[PDB]
Amino acid sequence: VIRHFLRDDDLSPAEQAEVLELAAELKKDPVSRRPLQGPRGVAVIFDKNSTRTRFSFELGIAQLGGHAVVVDSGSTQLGRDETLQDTAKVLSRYVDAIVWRTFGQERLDAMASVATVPVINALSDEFHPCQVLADLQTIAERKGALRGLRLSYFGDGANNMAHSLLLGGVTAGIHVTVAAPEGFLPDPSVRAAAERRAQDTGASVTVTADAHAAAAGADVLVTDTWTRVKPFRPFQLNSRLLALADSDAIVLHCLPAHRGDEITDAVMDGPASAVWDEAENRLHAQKALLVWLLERS
Amino acid sequence: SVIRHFLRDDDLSPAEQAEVLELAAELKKDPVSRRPLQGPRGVAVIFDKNSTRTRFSFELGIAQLGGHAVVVDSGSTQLGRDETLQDTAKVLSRYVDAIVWRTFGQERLDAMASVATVPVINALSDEFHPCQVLADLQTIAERKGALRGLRLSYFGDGANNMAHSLLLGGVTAGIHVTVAAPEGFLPDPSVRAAAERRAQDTGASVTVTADAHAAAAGADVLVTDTWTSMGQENDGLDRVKPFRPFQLNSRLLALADSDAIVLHCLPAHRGDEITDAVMDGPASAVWDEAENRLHAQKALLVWLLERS
Amino acid sequence: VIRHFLRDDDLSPAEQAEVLELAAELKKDPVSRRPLQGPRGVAVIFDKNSTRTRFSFELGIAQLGGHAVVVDSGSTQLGRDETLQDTAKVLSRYVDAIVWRTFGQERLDAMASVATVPVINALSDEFHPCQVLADLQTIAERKGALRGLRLSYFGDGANNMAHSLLLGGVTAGIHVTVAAPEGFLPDPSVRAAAERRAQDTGASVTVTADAHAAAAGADVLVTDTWTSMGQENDGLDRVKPFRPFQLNSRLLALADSDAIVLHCLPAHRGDEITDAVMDGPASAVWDEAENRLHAQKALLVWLLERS
Ligand SMILES: Oc1cccc2ccccc12
Ligand SMILES: Oc1cccc2ccccc12
Ligand SMILES: Oc1cccc2ccccc12
Ligand SMILES: Oc1cccc2ccccc12
Ligand SMILES: Oc1cccc2ccccc12
Ligand SMILES: Oc1cccc2ccccc12
Repeated sequence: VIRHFLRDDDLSPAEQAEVLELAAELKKDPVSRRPLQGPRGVAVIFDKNSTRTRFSFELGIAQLGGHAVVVDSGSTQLGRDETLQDTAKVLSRYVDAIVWRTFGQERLDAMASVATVPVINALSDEFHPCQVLADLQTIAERKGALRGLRLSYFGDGANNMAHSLLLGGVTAGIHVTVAAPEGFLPDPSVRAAAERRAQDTGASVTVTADAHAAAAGADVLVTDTWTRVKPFRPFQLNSRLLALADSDAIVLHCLPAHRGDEITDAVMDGPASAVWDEAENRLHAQKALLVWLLERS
Repeated sequence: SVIRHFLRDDDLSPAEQAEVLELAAELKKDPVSRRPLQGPRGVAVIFDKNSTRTRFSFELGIAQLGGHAVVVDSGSTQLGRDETLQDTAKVLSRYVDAIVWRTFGQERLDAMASVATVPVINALSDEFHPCQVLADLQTIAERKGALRGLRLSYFGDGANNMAHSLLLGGVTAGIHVTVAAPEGFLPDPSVRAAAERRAQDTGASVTVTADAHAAAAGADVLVTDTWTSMGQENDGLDRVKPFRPFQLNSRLLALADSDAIVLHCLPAHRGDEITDAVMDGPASAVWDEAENRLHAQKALLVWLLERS
Repeated sequence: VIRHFLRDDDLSPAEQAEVLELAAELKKDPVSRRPLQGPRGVAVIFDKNSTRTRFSFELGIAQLGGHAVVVDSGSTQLGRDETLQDTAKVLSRYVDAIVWRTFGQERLDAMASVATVPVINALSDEFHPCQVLADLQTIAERKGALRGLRLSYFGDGANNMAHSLLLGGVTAGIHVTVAAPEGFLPDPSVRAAAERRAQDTGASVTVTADAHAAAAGADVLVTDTWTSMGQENDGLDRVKPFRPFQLNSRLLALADSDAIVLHCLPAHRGDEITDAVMDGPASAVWDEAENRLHAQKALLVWLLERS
């Protein structure tokens, strides 16, 4: 009966809509929801540090009335001195949710199968579903309804943002295109899962090496750091590519950006950019996710 | 008032320990009902060697008392190196309402407590682990009722911090404590003598034996712990062969009273000092025991702050 | 207009007086001001860790109702995987103020020029203005009115405390003397800025190698460690030049009979200051360390209200 969020498709289309509505409500009234008043605890655990992820979760948990107990790298990695299952059993006595940044999906699934509190994938090798919640919140702010929009992601199509934009995007009814060079394409099982979910929402999945075609008529253009660099240079999100999009298109980028590589100063700082609101919305979207999971768990 | 500290289990009298354990039960029921640190007031939580489990328990506990834990971990300069211990104690006493400290030798705790003008708590040290034993006693009371006259046997390294604190804290509660350990691994004589003296006041007793089977027979509570701390991994000894007869396994548990429970300061090394079958069976109380660090430490802080 | 506090003279004499008054009020009533109720966040960022700085800000922010998000030097250094300007713009969405311990003053300037929330220098290579606020709070507690007092600093005359005592001291109307060996004198730009500020307040600036003359008649004697961690490999003998400038009992006896002694902790007993001075009745170092809490909270309250 305990709900987890390890990958974007763990929410149904209707559930994702609820979380995104909650994110908009919490952005307007950031201390109106206090499910963790007490304070109650939430564990925020990093096998590898991610300062931006820790910052967003730590403040968000505090604004829900709770106390984040943060476990950094440098500390004993989880599972090193104790079985994962033993640690999960005790954690479930101390905190009301477990937020975890680890690498393989195997470890996340193992924790979710045993823990009796919700487990959230803060960021992993395969998915980055909290950032895509924030992306979807950002798109809804700038454009309104998500269903039927065209979103193109450019660059490394095998990384966690590509996978999550596929799954999270089609869950929202967005037609998702991944524009990537050969050998950096989506994981085939992720692509299949997105194609299947798209059948329910009227969305679609496209994977192409043609950056021009992916930009043409796009409503949302996304990229992410590339880490040779040489296969990705034709996919740089520059002014020439942006000029092909639909009017009022917006540009997203999980920060940090490497200006001059995957994205140019002119695109980052121009009027289509929504990267600053997008970064802020990690706070609101993650708070919404926690509120929603806690209420069901 | 005199400033009260908690550096070893017998720093509380039997009556005082009963007061803390009663408060721990009350706080488990109503975890935000005591707010002596509302403000927030600060509490320093200092680690000469990091302990994530100890940190979770104190950080959350202090917050649930209304306070803010300021954590200093081993990445900072170790206390006493860039600044004298006495200088640090003086300034800490201006910033925080209590000092929680995980360190090594007991003389450091003593030095801090002699000069600090706020309560000092031993979070975990080489010689004692008195906060875990408060949680242990809370767990035993939950599972079995009155502590006085129970029989508790600890198995393994009889000179580690858990053996010492189970001796002192157990006999303070009126529990007859047995330590089952191989030769060369017996409790420190000064601790053993202190436990024997305290046991006279409570009607308890202290027993030290190498006969694991005899220690298990008739026991109400069986306890073990890892055989080797991190600081002993390079001590030169074979720290497996001596301890194998003291493993807390199903055969040993079956010698005890039919209603006996099992305790273990986590983490456990399954297959060494304890088996899966015992950890995961119905006698195991190790999960509640770990949770109860939260409640017992909150009770200790509330009690020390009120008396100081 | 967003106000920053990157160096001591970012506050006018009148503004400094307002902050120090607020520090005294907060010391009396430490949880009466809640501008960060929510909690709202405050970023506390360390390019090089300082446990005492982090300890005092983290608790102070909590007592203002906020939540300090501490970024240690274990994170990628600010400006390396992202431009400083980009990080500033996102931080302004997350927190109501940015407290930063960094190295060169140009980095602080760069952050303040683009951030839309107040930026505070927690401690830097050139200045330590938050500690000097705590010092002025401490002097006021022990001595009363600050105007006209005579303060002498001894030791490395070009470190952050020397610079901030010059700027913060003359802002308060204090006659500041820096006693230091040749080669270790205040930055010329800082000395000139202090000299100009002193003309507004009736204060004065003196730099001398004559430690005995600097101590004579002084109301406050200050010293600091002779070497920061970053100077340990600079090639200099950083002991022998400073020995004549040791704050010892002989030097203290030259000052006014009611003089007090300050030292940013930690101190190295036996080097820049002696046990007899640290532990005697003139020492104010313990109150001084505590007042980091109150003075920093006051600065935050004041900057948040004005910005
Ligand atoms: O990563 C860890 C190592 C050891 C103990 C832990 C307890 C809770 C959460 C994380 C832990
Ligand atoms: O074993 C553990 C795992 C995670 C958290 C803990 C807290 C206290 C005591 C033990 C713990
Ligand atoms: O261990 C330490 C090193 C440096 C500063 C400290 C301040 C408080 C408590 C502990 C400290
Ligand atoms: O010296 C110290 C020891 C412990 C805590 C401190 C906090 C602020 C300033 C100095 C401190
Ligand atoms: O230093 C940093 C590295 C990466 C991310 C950061 C976010 C906020 C403040 C500082 C940061
Ligand atoms: O890029 C950043 C700089 C500072 C803070 C951040 C927090 C969340 C996401 C991104 C951030």
